[PDB]
Amino acid sequence: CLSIVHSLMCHRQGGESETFAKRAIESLVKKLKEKKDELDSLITAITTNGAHPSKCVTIQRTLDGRLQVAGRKGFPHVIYARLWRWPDLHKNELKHVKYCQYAFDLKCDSVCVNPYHYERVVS
Amino acid sequence: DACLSIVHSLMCHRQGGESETFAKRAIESLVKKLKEKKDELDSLITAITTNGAHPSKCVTIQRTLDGRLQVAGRKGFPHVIYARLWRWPDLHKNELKHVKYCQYAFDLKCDSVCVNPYHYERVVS
DNA sequence: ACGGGCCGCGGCCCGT
DNA sequence: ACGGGCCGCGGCCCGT
Ligand SMILES: [Cl-]
Ligand SMILES: [Cl-]
Ligand SMILES: [Zn+2]
Ligand SMILES: [Zn+2]
Repeated sequence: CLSIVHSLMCHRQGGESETFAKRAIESLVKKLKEKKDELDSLITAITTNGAHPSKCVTIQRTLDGRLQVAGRKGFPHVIYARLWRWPDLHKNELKHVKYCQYAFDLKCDSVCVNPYHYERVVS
Repeated sequence: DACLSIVHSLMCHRQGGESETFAKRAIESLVKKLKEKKDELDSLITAITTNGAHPSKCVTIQRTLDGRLQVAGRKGFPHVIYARLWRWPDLHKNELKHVKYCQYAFDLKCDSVCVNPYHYERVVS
């Protein structure tokens, strides 16, 4: 589990602190512990820079839709996209790919946080 | 809404066991849980206000995984917190024995815990 | 195996 | 909708 967190940490971008990244990754890995296929799809997607199409990586949607990490609240798909792909990401600059089944905009009970299931768009 | 008068009257019957702020936080927490349980809330007001003059109904809250309740950053058993508040300000661990009348006593290991202080009696054991 | 810590996050309510 | 601080249950680790 620690080797998984460490391997995902190696692919973070300089958007936030090392400590924020660690807490965000630990939180996500713990939720995917009982979902082997989703965890494997996350490791493969991050490690290979989304080289091949990956499966949805989902977490339970909160009542307000935001996730809190180290005292900061934000949309979960935005947090993980900022962390591994766009460190300067803000507002509504994300558009989900047609392949993504559990995209944040699709208003499902489960939210896809796979950063390679979203693409950056102009404001 | 209309909770403020209920919290205030229960506050009037607290004992000098803890701070005024701790007592309000504990009472507000309990009143909010009993908002949808009219009979249990009325039994709590009647029991506290009359110093347990007549037999009252069980006043229950949902049991937590660990069995303890947190109030203003401090953890403790819920039946102990409310018994210390309204009856025994100097109350310690293993000093409470539930009355035969009490259906949801902490020791009975139910999904619901009775926090009515007049449903427990102080012992030496 | 308790208690007694604090410690992060969801649910919560209140401010530009 | 935001961006906080808010408190508490659910976690965890520490001294007995
Ligand atoms: Cl989207
Ligand atoms: Cl008991
Ligand atoms: Zn997806
Ligand atoms: Zn009872």
